[PDB]
Amino acid sequence: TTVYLAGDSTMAKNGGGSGTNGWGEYLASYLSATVVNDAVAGRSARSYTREGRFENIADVVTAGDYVIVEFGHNDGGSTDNGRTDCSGTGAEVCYSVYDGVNETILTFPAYLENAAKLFTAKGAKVILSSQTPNNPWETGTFVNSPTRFVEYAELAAEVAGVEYVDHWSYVDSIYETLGNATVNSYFPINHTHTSPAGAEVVAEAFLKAVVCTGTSLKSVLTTTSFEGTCL
Ligand SMILES: *[C@@H]1O[C@H](CO)[C@@H](O)[C@H](O)[C@H]1NC(C)=O
Ligand SMILES: *[C@@H]1O[C@H](CO)[C@@H](O)[C@H](O)[C@H]1NC(C)=O
Repeated sequence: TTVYLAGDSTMAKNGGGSGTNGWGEYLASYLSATVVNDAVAGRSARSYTREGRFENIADVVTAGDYVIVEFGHNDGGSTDNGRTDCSGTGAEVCYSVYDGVNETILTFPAYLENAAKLFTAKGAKVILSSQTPNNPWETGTFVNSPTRFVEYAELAAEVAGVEYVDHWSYVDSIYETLGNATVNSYFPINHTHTSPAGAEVVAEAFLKAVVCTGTSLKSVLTTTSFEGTCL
């Protein structure tokens, strides 16, 4: 069995550079399944789609494999940076001339739904996961400030008939517990990329979420002992 990962610098091997790492690098150790980390720094649901990266996974996935999809950090606005999705949750389309093409730009849920349907057709088990939080201790006071993309991932899961993991909430829960000095130490570059220790915390919070939510992936866990509490 193989688990394919789609995401951005918070998930990717080597993170955002300069010493950081992504959470997808801290899963293999706890799964009986091979992990293929196809996350890439800087990508949004739109640009990951446009770059053919969901299609790349689709073309190698085998029946019974899993695909975990987690975007949002790069999906918001600000002229066309090649990443911003069209606003909304449905069938809205936005047109933009980007890299010499009049591009048809979809909403964040449509991109996720379309990828999910593609993987389901190939026999894969798709897990849509809400984005991780930017450092919630940046101000010295804990702030839980979900982006619109958190619930949009849940919406997408429901429309596509696939599983949802609220990775956001499990990360912010353990960050609240770990506290100000510890969590600030996980963000040496900007408030998004994580140090290796933070990437591991973030991965362990995904695994906690799987145990607590009863996600299908629990079947390939080799332990259920992860820090934090069920939410
Ligand atoms: C882009 O394509 C759409 C859909 O056909 C069309 O309305 C729009 O005018 C085109 N835009 C540009 C700037 O060519
Ligand atoms: C929070 O942690 C940062 C980094 O160690 C520290 O510089 C700041 O003073 C701490 N904030 C307070 C409110 O303790």
